[PDB]
Amino acid sequence: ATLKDQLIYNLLKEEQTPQNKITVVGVGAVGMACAISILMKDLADELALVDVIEDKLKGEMMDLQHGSLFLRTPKIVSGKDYNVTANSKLVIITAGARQQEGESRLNLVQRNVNIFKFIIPNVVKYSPNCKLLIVSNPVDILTYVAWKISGFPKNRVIGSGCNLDSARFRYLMGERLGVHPLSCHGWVLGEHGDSSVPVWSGMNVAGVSLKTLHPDLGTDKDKEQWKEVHKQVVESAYEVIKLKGYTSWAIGLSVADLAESIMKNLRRVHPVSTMIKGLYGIKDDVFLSVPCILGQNGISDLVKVTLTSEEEARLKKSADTLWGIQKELQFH
Amino acid sequence: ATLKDQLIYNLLKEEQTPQNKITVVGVGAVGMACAISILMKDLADELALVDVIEDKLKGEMMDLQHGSLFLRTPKIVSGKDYNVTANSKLVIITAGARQQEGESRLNLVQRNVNIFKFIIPNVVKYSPNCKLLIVSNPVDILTYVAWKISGFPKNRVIGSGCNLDSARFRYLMGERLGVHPLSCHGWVLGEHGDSSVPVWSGMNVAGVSLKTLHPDLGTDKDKEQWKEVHKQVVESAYEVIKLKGYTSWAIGLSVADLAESIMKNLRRVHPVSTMIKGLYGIKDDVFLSVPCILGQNGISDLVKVTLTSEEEARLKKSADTLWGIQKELQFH
Amino acid sequence: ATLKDQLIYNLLKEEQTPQNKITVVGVGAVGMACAISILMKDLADELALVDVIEDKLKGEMMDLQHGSLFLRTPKIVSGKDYNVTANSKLVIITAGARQQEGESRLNLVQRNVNIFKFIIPNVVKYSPNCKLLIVSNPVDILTYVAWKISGFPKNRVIGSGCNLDSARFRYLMGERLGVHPLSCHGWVLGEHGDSSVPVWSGMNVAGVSLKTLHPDLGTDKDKEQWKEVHKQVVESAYEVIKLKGYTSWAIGLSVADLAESIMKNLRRVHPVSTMIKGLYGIKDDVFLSVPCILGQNGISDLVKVTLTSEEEARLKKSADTLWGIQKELQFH
Amino acid sequence: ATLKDQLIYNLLKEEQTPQNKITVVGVGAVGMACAISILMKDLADELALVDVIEDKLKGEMMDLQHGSLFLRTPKIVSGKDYNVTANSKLVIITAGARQQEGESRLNLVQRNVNIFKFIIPNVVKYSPNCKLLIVSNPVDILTYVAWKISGFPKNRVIGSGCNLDSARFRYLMGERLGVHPLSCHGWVLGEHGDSSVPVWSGMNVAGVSLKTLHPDLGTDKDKEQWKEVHKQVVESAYEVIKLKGYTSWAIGLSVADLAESIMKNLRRVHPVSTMIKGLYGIKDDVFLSVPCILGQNGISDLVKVTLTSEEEARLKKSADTLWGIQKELQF
Ligand SMILES: COc1ncc(-c2ccc3c(Nc4cccc(C(=O)O)c4)c(S(N)(=O)=O)cnc3c2)c(OC)n1
Ligand SMILES: COc1ncc(-c2ccc3c(Nc4cccc(C(=O)O)c4)c(S(N)(=O)=O)cnc3c2)c(OC)n1
Ligand SMILES: COc1ncc(-c2ccc3c(Nc4cccc(C(=O)O)c4)c(S(N)(=O)=O)cnc3c2)c(OC)n1
Ligand SMILES: COc1ncc(-c2ccc3c(Nc4cccc(C(=O)O)c4)c(S(N)(=O)=O)cnc3c2)c(OC)n1
Repeated sequence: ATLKDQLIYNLLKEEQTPQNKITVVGVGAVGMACAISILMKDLADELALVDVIEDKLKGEMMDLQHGSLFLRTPKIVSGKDYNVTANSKLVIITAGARQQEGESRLNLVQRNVNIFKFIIPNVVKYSPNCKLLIVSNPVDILTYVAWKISGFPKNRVIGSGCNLDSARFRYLMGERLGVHPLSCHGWVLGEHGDSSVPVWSGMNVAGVSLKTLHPDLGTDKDKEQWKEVHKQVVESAYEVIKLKGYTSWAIGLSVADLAESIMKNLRRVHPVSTMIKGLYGIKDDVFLSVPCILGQNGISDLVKVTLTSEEEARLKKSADTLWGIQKELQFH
Repeated sequence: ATLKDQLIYNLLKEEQTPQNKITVVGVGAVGMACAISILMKDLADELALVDVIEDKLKGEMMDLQHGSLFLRTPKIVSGKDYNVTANSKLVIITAGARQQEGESRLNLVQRNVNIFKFIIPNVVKYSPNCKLLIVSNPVDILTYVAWKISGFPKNRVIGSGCNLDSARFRYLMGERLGVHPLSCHGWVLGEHGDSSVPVWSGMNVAGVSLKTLHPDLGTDKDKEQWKEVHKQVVESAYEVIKLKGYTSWAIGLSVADLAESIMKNLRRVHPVSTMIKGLYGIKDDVFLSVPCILGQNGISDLVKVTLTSEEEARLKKSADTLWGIQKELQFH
Repeated sequence: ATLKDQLIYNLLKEEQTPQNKITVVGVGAVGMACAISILMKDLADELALVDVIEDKLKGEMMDLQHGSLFLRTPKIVSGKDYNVTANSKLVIITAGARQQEGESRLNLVQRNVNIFKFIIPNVVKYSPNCKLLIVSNPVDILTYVAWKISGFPKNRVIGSGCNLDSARFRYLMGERLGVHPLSCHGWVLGEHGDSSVPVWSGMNVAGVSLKTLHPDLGTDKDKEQWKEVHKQVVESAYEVIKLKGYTSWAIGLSVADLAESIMKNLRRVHPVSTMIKGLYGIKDDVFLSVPCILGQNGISDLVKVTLTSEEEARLKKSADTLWGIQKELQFH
Repeated sequence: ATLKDQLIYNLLKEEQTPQNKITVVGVGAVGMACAISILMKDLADELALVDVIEDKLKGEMMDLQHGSLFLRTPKIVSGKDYNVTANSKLVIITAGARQQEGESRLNLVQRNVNIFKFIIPNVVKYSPNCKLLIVSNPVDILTYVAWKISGFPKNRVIGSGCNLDSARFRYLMGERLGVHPLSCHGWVLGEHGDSSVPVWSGMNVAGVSLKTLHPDLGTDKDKEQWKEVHKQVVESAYEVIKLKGYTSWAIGLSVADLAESIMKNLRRVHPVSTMIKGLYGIKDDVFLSVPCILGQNGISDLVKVTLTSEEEARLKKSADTLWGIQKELQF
């Protein structure tokens, strides 16, 4: 006469093939920041955590599990084996190779490719219809890798791209103008990293172009040196790592926001990393960050931003560089 | 004129006194997990971080700031100087001594005393009307310590106590019964730790006493061994720490929940650590966890839970140990 | 081409199929209150409204649409035709007959049945796998009716039952005690309306039985007349209606809560109207409120509250009243 | 020993002012839509309702209170007496007179003046440091009227103005583009209603300007007739009132949104009605919607939009019009 049976009359066996499942792969600082941000935004009804560090994984699962009372996400699960990711709508990849000391860039990427050779086909094995959000760096290359390896079409392979950079850019713009980042508008596009392009033309508060008001905006002869806002944006992770060891919170919140649009089919515009063969004269299979319309089918549409000859040329060289690295990769 | 000034006409520069300020002291895993939990429950319009480790501190402030666009808490600040804590409604203390192994428990607590000797007066100096929430372990003792130093009335010196213990209990009650923990009710009370008391009489679902349904509940002769549920509660922070190195997420979510009741004046009942001289035949100046009505002035009232003789003894022995340590502390 | 085509490049013209769609039938005060509350708890990616009064339905739909910028439900539709309700996960029925002075209680029910005879098969035509949440009054009878007409299994046909009854009961308990209704616990069960049963035995705060503490709780020799609290609960709708005309807000919030559990698979326990044939010595196909576990499959399990024979007699009496009314109803 | 004696040990009370109190005046559809939206965005620890029908008031207070368990706002109060409003941080005024069939524009705003002479003094009496948010129409004038009667600094007297007009604009712009309104940007400014101004130059998505991409946009010759997006915004309340009797939900959300900025000090930029004597030729004490920075002190700063001479003219004509009415008023 077990106590559960005395208390509760069961009415229904049925399995629970879950309806709004998100999986996070990799439980480091970035991964778990993505996890807590997702849980606290009530975006998913089952969350799956996957890593190879078995004891650390289990710790992070239990710790979240213990906060269940303060959450609205009834099922939290974890494991090294990818069957715990089955039927995910969205799979967020934070996993990668850790940096070796004298290691060439290619080699770092190659070793990420070797890891993705194992992860990605396990992810598609269990969630054939999911969306892949790649966070792992270098993100515009690793999004190409997940694309190639998965074979998913381009709308369901998304890189976190410059989504965060644009966030930092707005924060900083805000703190100059004394106005909330929500009301300060501006776009960092192209390659996530040192070569990202701050589109000055597009910066506005309430539709009032900063570029028109201050024509020297973004340039050398700019006496307010607004390019330092960009320099800050690019330097930002470095300085944060220099200070606290890693970064986590910002990238967590940023990925949670991309998930919001996807999981709730919002059709919001985010600058994320997407295939752009065809656009800006770029002829290579290369992912770059461009404002995209995000929804239940991933990237459904993208926004053709008017770019200058100068800004177009930046994007083209980012692609040249990326391809140069991408064509020395080994997938077999 | 500047760009700022061609774009924005200022009507009044005028001083901000902040209106719902929360300060968090100590930016290790526990402290930051409280800070992210609070940012995401929009409980505060200003969040101040304080620690002595300046690199870590600036790093965390910058990282949170960088996700501002995704938050509705417009000012985040930090510093080693408690002037940044000014006019806080609530001050959460996670700071403490690093354990030294060898160390007697007494000496460990005395070093915490000496830290609080510096911290607590600075806090009250800058936010004389705040509520203090102590999270630092050993929490039932350190809440007494903060009270004796602050000279605040007991209603505004609150230990996080068995709030999380009780959430763990309910999560576990939950996975056994197949019901969300929000709907599983049971209270861990008394000393936060080994000696905590699981009040079986109070364990219910939909107001059905489990103890009346299965009288063996919480006894050696219990066939379903529900006593193991309490054992898992007692040992979770050990099991999680052993597995992932620290604990953070559950405590953060837990402490944000206390902060919600305080900041929004809800007068909900949480089991937190407070002065119980008088209750359950306790004669000494001891804090322990009892269900308390939390609101804008902190603890307004406490619930007189009926305990068995056995439970009342467990609790009294608890206060006797707590007093055995406290009577050996050095304040002046 | 056009502006849209110049701005936005399209990767993908899109299947549709909304993933978390909710339909509200009837756009009176109760329906719109349910709708606004659902929209503000970010529970659905598509909201569909259905009434017979065309101008009203379109005006409300437009009004909601114009707040789209402050919400997160990208698609809001309406129509006379149930084709706007396709692929709903939850269809919430508020529709019913307007009372006519001097009409018997039976003819009122029948007229409601003639409506359901049109509505229910349309709801299943287009959402064969939805859950039905009936709100229309009399709720326990009209739940049975929807159950019969739909042919759905019983787990997927739910009446709002004594859900709000117990909210009001908790609110009142709260005023008396000085404590948020969240921390006061009490269940009103059975037939929604004059014969509902306040289960004194289960009333607690912090898991302390008010009944044990105050043995006369709920009797006529009760010095504190706690019996009045239930009478307040039973009579509140009348009293609000008398003051403002209808009730709307509290019912809407109570419906949004039940959707939250269903749409998010929470498995929280709510006192809702379900089929209790086989309990409390009841052999008739009858629906009454009893505490139920709500999830993505609707009512998966239910709680067996222990009732005193007085309490058990009221449920049995209601089961006879209801059936003697139901056996007279006309459908097939 | 009561039950309460047996169950609750009580501690020495300390006193309690409410910390984030919002008052809403007038509990027709618009008042209550504002009330439920504020309740559901956890913006206050206390909500006060005030009107003149005691029955409707007590009913809406009870019906709300009954859903307390599902909310995080622990005190809801109502009454004809303005002391239920004491210590409000923000007072939202939806009260006013319905224009009657045979009634001029001058007598309407004069009746509203007289009603405001009763309400506003009472509001400042019990809550002298509040921000007033005027929602009542004709709003750009009544905002001016609240200002005059309260004697508040211009920063604490805010009119809802084109905050909803802009949101409707963005919804409609959204429908055409297949993009959510959050990501669609366009601003409606000036006198609320038929004479509002849609700033076509500022319309964008991800910072790509629509007017540069499609120079006819908003002119008549425009083959896609984008001008009708604004015309729709102008005739939306009319079209909805026609269809359901009134407008409530949209305005309610719009107002909560302004309330979120004020109550949480966000310094977000909302097109709201403010005293813009000094800009655009305007040399009169007139309130029109400009984009404004809203925080805890109300309107701290404002954005100087670059306007066409034609857009400038519409504002200036509005300002004349309004002063032409305000000068006949008597306080
Ligand atoms: C043959 O089966 C197979 N199993 C696991 C993996 C594999 C490897 C690394 C992973 C990997 N990272 C990892 C593991 C070990 C060393 C290093 C390093 O710094 O070089 C990096 C992760 S991660 N980043 O922890 O989420 C998650 N999953 C991983 C899975 C694999 O890939 C090469 N192949
Ligand atoms: C009166 O001068 C004075 N100033 C600061 C402190 C003082 C000491 C430790 C603090 C202290 N902790 C502490 C001490 C020693 C080592 C470590 C560590 O993390 O490794 C940490 C903290 S905190 N928040 O835990 O980081 C915060 N504030 C502190 C302040 C003090 O107490 C000794 N006395
Ligand atoms: C088979 O054809 C058919 N079409 C529509 C209806 C029908 C009737 C009332 C509805 C009905 N109520 C209604 C309509 C007209 C009069 C009255 C009254 O009793 O005063 C009540 C609703 S409603 N407003 O959403 O509750 C929604 N849908 C309804 C649909 C129907 O019902 C018998 N049958
Ligand atoms: C001098 O005493 C005095 N008491 C109340 C009022 C007064 C008037 C209208 C109010 C008023 N409007 C109102 C009241 C009665 C009738 C009508 C109508 O046009 O049919 C309009 C409201 S309101 N709009 O309901 O929130 C709220 N409070 C009001 C208060 C007053 O104004 C002249 N003067």
